[PDB]
Amino acid sequence: NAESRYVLTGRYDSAPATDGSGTALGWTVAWKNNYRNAHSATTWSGQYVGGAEARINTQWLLTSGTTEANAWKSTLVGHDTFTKVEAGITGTWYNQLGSTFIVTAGADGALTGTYESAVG
Amino acid sequence: NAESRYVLTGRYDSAPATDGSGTALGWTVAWKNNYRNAHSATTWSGQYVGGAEARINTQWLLTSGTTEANAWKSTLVGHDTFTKVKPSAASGGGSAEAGITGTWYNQLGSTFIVTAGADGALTGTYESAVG
Amino acid sequence: NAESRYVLTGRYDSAPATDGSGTALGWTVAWKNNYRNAHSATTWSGQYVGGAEARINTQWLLTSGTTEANAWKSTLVGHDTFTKVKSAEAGITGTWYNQLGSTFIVTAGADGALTGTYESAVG
Amino acid sequence: NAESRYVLTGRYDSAPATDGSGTALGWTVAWKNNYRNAHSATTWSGQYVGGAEARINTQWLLTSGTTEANAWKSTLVGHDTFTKVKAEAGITGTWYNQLGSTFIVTAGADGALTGTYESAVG
Ligand SMILES: O=C(O)CCCC[C@@H]1SC[C@@H]2NC(=O)N[C@@H]21
Ligand SMILES: O=C(O)CCCC[C@@H]1SC[C@@H]2NC(=O)N[C@@H]21
Ligand SMILES: O=C(O)CCCC[C@@H]1SC[C@@H]2NC(=O)N[C@@H]21
Ligand SMILES: O=C(O)CCCC[C@@H]1SC[C@@H]2NC(=O)N[C@@H]21
Repeated sequence: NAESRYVLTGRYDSAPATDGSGTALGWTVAWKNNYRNAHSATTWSGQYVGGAEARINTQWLLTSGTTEANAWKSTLVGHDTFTKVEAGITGTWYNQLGSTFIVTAGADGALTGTYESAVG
Repeated sequence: NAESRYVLTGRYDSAPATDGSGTALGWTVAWKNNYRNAHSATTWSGQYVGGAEARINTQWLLTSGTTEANAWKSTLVGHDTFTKVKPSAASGGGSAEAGITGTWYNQLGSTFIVTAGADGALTGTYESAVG
Repeated sequence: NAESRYVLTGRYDSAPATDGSGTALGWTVAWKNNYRNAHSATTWSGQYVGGAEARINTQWLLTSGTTEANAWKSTLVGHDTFTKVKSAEAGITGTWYNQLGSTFIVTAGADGALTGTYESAVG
Repeated sequence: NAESRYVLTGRYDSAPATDGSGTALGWTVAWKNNYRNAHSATTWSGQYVGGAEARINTQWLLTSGTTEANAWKSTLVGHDTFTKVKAEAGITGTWYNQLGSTFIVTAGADGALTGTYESAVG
């Protein structure tokens, strides 16, 4: 449903190394849509690993808007692994929590799509 | 200094709480441009606070493309604080869109040029003083 | 072998909640022993989760000594999950392995201490 | 004030490089004492940088005990910078961070850190 989806934008290395390395990428979701606002934003940073068991392996930082007095506890950290179900990255991915990451990788390095979190 | 400029894109909370809280935001740079490619990407996550000396306080994650055997050491973590220079150091009387929008510098001397849009987008250019 | 063993010390919550929650803990290794010195230290922060397949799930920060010009790239971050080889005190006490093949030997004491030895498969 | 202090233990590089690099260290506090229990633990990882304005610069991870369903939101991250009141002798003493929290530490000759922590926030 519309209510559960949030806009994402990011960037990826559109000319990765050819030495066996992964493809670096990152993206952001701000947790506001027309339905809800959690006053927070998550960024995922990680890499795409191609081949027989393709994955996007990430670490993330989730910052909430806080008063100055609460800033010390503004940021959560964690790690999400995505499995699928430029060409490599583009498609629909799910993580270990059941969240859905729908993304288009542009030839130029853009990532654009939607994120639906299974948790809140 | 074209060789040292990179595209950025991100998101922010375009309707922040009115309980005195900051405004959550984040953005990404992939470290490839038409001249150079570090095979890496940084994301910054943090919050904007307006006022007399506008500030964006962030933590960041810098992931390099690695082999699977080196993946354990793929990700650096750190923290940058940005202060505003253009159009001024102050948020200047406008909301989070206007307060965020402009040119900023961090403690390393890197330059963050950003335009914040009414429906949550951040679009700009980043230049790093280190790397 | 000896060359790859390092002293570890840490703390845990010796009176965790009895509401389905895990048990908070953390520990430190400085990567100096009598055979080598990497001029760095890792801390692991996480929780012990009990049951038929007990787990210690952690995130870590590995800081190297750097010059001030390189301090921006001093700290790696990552995550290790430990499973046990062969109360929270008894739960944590023993020998553990992570997804890298590293070995974690620890005694958790009634007063909240963690004392042991770490061997890294990649460090 | 016993009621506001928590036991810490950690390790540090007791033979750092002599090339101007800082001294790596880390420590842990479990947030349980005889008076209070937050069911959480913080680890600080960082480096001591000596000189006339010595500092211990850290990043930290604060993990709370959670149910499995809440584990995704178990761990806070941040950064504290410590200044010393008035590298073994370097580290040993009393330090305060930007929040006014107090870090009291003895550095042992072979790499141990032992002391107390008091947080000005909670
Ligand atoms: O609670 C909030 O402030 C907004 C929702 C955050 C959901 C987080 S983002 C990191 C993690 N991975 C997911 O798929 N969901 C959670
Ligand atoms: O070395 C790389 O892989 C690319 C350059 C990274 C520069 C980093 S991003 C985090 C920190 N903040 C800056 O302004 N620059 C450094
Ligand atoms: O390279 C170094 O500076 C020291 C060795 C570090 C090994 C790290 S600690 C985090 C991760 N978990 C392990 O078991 N090994 C690596
Ligand atoms: O809230 C808790 O779970 C226990 C107190 C945590 C206080 C934290 S530790 C990191 C940061 N630095 C401080 O000096 N205090 C806060």
